[PDB]
Amino acid sequence: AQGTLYIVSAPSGAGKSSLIQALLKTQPLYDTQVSVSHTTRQPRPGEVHGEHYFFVNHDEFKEMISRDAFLEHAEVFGNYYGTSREAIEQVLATGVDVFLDIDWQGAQQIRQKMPHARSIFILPPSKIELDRRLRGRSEEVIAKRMAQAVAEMSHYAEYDYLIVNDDFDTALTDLKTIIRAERLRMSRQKQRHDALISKLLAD
Amino acid sequence: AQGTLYIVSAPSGAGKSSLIQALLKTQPLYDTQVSVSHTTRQPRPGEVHGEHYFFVNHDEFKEMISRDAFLEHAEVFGNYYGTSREAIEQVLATGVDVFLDIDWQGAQQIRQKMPHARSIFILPPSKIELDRRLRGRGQDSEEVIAKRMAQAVAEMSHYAEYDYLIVNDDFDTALTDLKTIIRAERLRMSRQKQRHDALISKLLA
Amino acid sequence: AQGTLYIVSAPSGAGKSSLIQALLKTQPLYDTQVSVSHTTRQPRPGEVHGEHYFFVNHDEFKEMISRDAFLEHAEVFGNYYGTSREAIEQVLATGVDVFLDIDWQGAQQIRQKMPHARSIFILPPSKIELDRRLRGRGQDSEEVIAKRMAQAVAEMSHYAEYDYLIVNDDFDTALTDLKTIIRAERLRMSRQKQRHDALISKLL
Amino acid sequence: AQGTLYIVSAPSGAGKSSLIQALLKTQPLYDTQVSVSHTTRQPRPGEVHGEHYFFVNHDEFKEMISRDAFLEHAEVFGNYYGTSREAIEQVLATGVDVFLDIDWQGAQQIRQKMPHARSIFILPPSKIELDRRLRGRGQDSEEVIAKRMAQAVAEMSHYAEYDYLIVNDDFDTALTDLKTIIRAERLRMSRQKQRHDALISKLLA
Amino acid sequence: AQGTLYIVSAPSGAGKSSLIQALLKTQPLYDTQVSVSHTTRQPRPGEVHGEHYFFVNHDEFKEMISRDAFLEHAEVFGNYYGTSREAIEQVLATGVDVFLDIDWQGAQQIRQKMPHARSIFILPPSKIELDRRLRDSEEVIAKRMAQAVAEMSHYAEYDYLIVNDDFDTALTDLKTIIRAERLRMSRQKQRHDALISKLLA
Amino acid sequence: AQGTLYIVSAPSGAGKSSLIQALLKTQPLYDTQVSVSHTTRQPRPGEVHGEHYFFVNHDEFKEMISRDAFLEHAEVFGNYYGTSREAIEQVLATGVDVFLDIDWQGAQQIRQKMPHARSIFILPPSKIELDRRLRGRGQDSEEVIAKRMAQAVAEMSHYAEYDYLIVNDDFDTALTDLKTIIRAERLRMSRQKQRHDALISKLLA
Ligand SMILES: Nc1nc2c(ncn2CO[C@@H](CO)COP(=O)(O)O)c(=O)[nH]1
Ligand SMILES: Nc1nc2c(ncn2CO[C@@H](CO)COP(=O)(O)O)c(=O)[nH]1
Ligand SMILES: Nc1nc2c(ncn2CO[C@@H](CO)COP(=O)(O)O)c(=O)[nH]1
Ligand SMILES: Nc1nc2c(ncn2CO[C@@H](CO)COP(=O)(O)O)c(=O)[nH]1
Repeated sequence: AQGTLYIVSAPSGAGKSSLIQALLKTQPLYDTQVSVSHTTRQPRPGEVHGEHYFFVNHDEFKEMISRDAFLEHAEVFGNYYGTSREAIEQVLATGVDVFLDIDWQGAQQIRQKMPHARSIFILPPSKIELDRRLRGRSEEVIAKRMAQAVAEMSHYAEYDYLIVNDDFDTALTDLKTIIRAERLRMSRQKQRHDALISKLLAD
Repeated sequence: AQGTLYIVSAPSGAGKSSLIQALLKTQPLYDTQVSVSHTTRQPRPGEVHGEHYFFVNHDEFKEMISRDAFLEHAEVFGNYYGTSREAIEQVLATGVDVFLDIDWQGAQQIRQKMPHARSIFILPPSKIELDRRLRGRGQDSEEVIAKRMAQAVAEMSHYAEYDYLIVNDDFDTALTDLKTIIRAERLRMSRQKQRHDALISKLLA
Repeated sequence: AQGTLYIVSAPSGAGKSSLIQALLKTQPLYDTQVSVSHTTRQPRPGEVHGEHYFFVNHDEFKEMISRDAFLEHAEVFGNYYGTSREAIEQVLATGVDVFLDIDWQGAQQIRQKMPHARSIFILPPSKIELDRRLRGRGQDSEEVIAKRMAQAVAEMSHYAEYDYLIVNDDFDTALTDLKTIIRAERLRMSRQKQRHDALISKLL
Repeated sequence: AQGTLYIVSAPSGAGKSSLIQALLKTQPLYDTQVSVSHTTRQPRPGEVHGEHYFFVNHDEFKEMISRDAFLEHAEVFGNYYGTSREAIEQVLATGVDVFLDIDWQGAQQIRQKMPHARSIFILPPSKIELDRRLRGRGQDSEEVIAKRMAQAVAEMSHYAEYDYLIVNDDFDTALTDLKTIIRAERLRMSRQKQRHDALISKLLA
Repeated sequence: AQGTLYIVSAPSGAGKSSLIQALLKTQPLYDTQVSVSHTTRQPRPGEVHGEHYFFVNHDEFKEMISRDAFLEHAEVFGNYYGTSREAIEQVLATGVDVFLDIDWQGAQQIRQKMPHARSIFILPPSKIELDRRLRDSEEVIAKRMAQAVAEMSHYAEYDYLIVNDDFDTALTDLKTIIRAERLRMSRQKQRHDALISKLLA
Repeated sequence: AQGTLYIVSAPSGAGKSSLIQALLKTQPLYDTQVSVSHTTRQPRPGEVHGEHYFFVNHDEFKEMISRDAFLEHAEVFGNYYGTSREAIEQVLATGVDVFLDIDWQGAQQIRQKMPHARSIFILPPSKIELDRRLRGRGQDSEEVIAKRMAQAVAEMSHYAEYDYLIVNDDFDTALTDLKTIIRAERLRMSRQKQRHDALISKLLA
């Protein structure tokens, strides 16, 4: 029962991170999972293969790049990161919804190799708030992060849904809503309620 | 800017009626509205022009039929009933969402003249429940029931023609599913881009 | 299948009235309805036969008393009020839940004639609040209040006779407790076995 | 001065597990706690006596069987498992509600030595969904599945023996149904009469 | 035995009207009522003295104006409308919360004589939305929009500010302000007198 | 942006602990955080400086006491514990709301150096329930209970000193009351005027 793939993107300081987290805490694994990426970097203390990432050796990662195994990948200051098309494809095949957290670039790539995916973009409520959230806990470092954020936000129009994260809860509800709504699509419902519809039409 | 048009259909005994009602009680007029039909029949005690129907004289109704003013119409045992395409189009123009309650036939026609509209189909949770709900107050000839049940099955055959399917098992849950479809659509990019024009402007500098 | 009959009682000033009202505004007629009583009094402006009451003439009401047609009845300062047993029985038969608002006396009678009914009692959160609520618009003689307060204490004495007890401190919470009692009962095996006949069949 | 004991059972693939978990995350320990069984098997890495199980030696377990100390017990491929009538009686004695996750067999035993317990049965929404959930991660032999599916159908046969039936279609709704059953029971007269002793006193005076 | 008085103001097109309505539909009369105004106009079919309005004769209404009995009043195309200072004062005395819908001017006046008033200001989510909701001749609109901006200038004078983006959320914010106030110590100390007594004994 | 400081106090057995916990699980860090105290005691296994406490040496702690660096402090059987005026002040400066769990004494001190802070007091629903909750697992000498119950009554005497009073009858409702107090405060004009600077600007131009 082909599940849906959600590409979620947002400039640092909108909650993209937290929201997806919160969403999964109220969703059974047979309903919603998060996408798991492949990486060549050493797992940190506490991490675990299969959950956080799919830790593979540098050569394995390359063997894959060659055979077009990744839906998207990129080398980030040292190591490689990638979204195995077979990994996300397998789970979606079991009727599970998958959430993929990526930047606008990877978004475009995935959205290209997979037109059925839905994409959600989260935005901060105002520039002051974006600023405040970014400053988190040098005026020079901030100015850079703020700029990187504006860059990211430029691609907002490329997405399917737009969530403005003013108040966290409301935002988490908007997210939950997008999911639920999609699950109410005819293709999906026709599948889920096969038995019921059969009975109803048959005398 | 442009609001969405929702075509809602369901066999008698699924709540199509009640659900739309309940939905509007929690929605301001600048957000959501039920469509209002044009009729030639005399208003009953308590009704009011503009709310329940658009009461017009037999000739006015005909003048409209001619100028293709109706999105759909039909003569039911005596009088004429119609959904003015103007009356809708205009309100969609003010950014309001419009709910149109119609049978599968009219659904197809509208879905034809306005291929932007979204359509929702409501279904009963089981045959026993559909039956129970249909039997209503519980005082009808086994003969009348058998007919209504048949008319319902006919209606349900077209379920696959719709965009969304809601299974009305528990009323509340169903009213939430409905509310959800609406809210979700309002989160579409085209819509959000419009609503938050000012914000996005500021953000991009 | 067979719906449940809820006998709801409470001393004036706990919200028994409002709560049942609020409950029905969020419930379709094929799941929960309120019980409609018979009365001989003239309908007031706005009322309507079939919804608020079953307005019958003084003689019709008596013809019924004789044939043990009422589940309970009583003559209140002038007119007669009654709960047609044929009426509540026909409705429960369609799987609808019926709410009957009555005093402790009528409660006992119905609970007698229909041991399958569930009963809920609503109480005020404190004596001060009961008092406050009773004083209503704050325009009554200290004498009238003292009487109403007494009538209330009388009523509350029978609380232990009921199945569920709801303490109406905050309205919403109370309306949720009510809703909860209903929903829970609907989750009983007998009920669920019926509702999901088809599903269980397929599963086994 | 008296809590309720909830026997919860369900075929693998309905969420019985998850639901009880979720329920406890929103319930203080003086309100709701889980049951703790007695077992003779060696504790696994990470387990701890008093929380997961009450690890006792093979002879201790037998000494109890004799003195009718268990509400129910059974020997499962090697070791003994049991629900101490007293261990529970203690907690229940502090006004805490206890949730006992067991199979239909154990259910019958407990339901026998404590006919004051309430029982809840959780069911999957359809056979396709039960199947889908059972297939889990999706990496098993069509042979293993066919077995687990059969074990599930067996389990579901005893559904009618229970007090409440929850159909786990949508997780949240199910978790609410569960929460509801609890809350409702807590509204019973015997319970409320206790909790609001002081208030009722004042009111009748 | 003391309720709060809520002064609610907002520029036309924020929902001030609808929100207060919606609030009362989920609130019992012994908790939160709305202010009943005095009027000289004839009651319409279905209305009733005491509930919708306080129907008084033209002279009675004047007798009051003179003795500064009204908190505010105005003559609208024919009749007089007023909010009796004594009518509110009586209901707050029964522990009921009262909602007063008024313009910024009347707000200032009430905010000056009456002990215990909280004020809430509702605002539209954006200018486009305010415009959309307001929308007639381009001439009439331009006027209503201007009257709105005037009104909004006094937002800072209020205690709470609600931004009505999505109706529901707004109705929740409103409900929240109320509930929160009811959790104030003075209030709670009263409501739970009996409980606290028992606890400390 | 300037955040609010919440002083939360309650007699043992009202849930003060649990409630604050539950509150933070549904609140992002850029909105709500908990207060980190300074202490002179040795960190236990698993603890970490910056998260659980601010572990400082006995002399450092004294150097602070002198310069009125603490909002409140007290020496508990051996070591010193304190709430740094600057630790809180810093975060509050980033627009985050801070929750401080303390006894009535420390409450008074903080409320005195920061008269802007809001204070919330949680109470048990009745004496029986307070008792029941205090008795905990139910394994304490009638002597130990009588003491804890007395310490609780002492604590509750200062309830009137607080801003908000929450009666923890049912956990959920209580957690909602708490959440409500927070939300409401965030709707204060000073706060809203800040958060919606941009919007108000546009609206008035
Ligand atoms: N292109 C691409 N980049 C990724 C992917 N996953 C993570 N990244 C980005 O790389 C790092 C952040 O720069 C990942 O974060 P970290 O190093 O904290 O685990 C991925 O799947 N594809
Ligand atoms: N085909 C068609 N039937 C309608 C329309 N409106 C109403 N009907 C069906 O007619 C019945 C209403 O359910 C007649 O109206 P009433 O029940 O108010 O007398 C319409 O717009 N098109
Ligand atoms: N026993 C009994 N008393 C009723 C019934 N209905 C109303 N009463 C009692 O009288 C009143 C409530 O005390 C209702 O009359 P009213 O609401 O018209 O004032 C009823 O159905 N049975
Ligand atoms: N009769 C009985 N069986 C139990 C009890 N607890 C567990 N079982 C059965 O144990 C098997 C699971 O069905 C093995 O447990 P697990 O593999 O989850 O550790 C108990 O308390 N009583």
